Amino acid sequence: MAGAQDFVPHTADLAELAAAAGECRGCGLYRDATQAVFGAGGRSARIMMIGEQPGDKEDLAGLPFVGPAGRLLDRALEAADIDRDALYVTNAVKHFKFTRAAGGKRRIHKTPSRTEVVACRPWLIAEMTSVEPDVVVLLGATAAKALLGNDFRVTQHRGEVLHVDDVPGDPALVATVHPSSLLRGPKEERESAFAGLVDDLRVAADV
Ligand SMILES: O=c1cc[nH]c(=O)[nH]1
Ligand code: SF4
Repeated sequence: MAGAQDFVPHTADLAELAAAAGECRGCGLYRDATQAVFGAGGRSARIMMIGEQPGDKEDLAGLPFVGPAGRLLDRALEAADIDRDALYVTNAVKHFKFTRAAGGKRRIHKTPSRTEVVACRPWLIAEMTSVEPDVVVLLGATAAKALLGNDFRVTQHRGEVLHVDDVPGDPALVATVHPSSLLRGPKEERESAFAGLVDDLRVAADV
């Protein structure tokens, strides 16, 4: 598949890239979503962070990581002494994939297929080309697999500094737990997992 490639313009300007993502039809996810959600921040960023996809909040705000997972993430960044205004924050897939359940308090996100990730990956390539980050934080399974391969296991490479040639700039790559995984479950387990997120964020910051 060609995917998003036909829709990515020959430019490194983020505002231009964001606009053209708004017209992307490189998989079927544009149809039900409200709008594309491009990355936030600037091309001076040293650290890029990539999540899975916009959720419910993000689909309507037009910005990444503005819901509960994003508030958790801010708490982690803060403890790692990282200013979020200095990052470029984005997602592997740029349109919200979702459903609704009866009695639901919100739209429930559905995991992008590997095919959708590969379809949308040209946007990530363009973002990386535009920003030239020194390090990329891969937030959770989908984002990590997008760069590291569909077989990659986030849980097994926590806190490791990774590199593949496959990527623009040969930044270091640090794969970590998705902040939404820390929202729920037993208290000791959340707190432990949170401490590891802070650690992995510091690994990325010290590259
Ligand atoms: O931006 C976001 C928000 C929630 N979950 C993600 O993966 N990315
Ligand atoms: S999800 Fe990515 S590839 Fe699919 S339509 Fe939206 S922007 Fe294009």
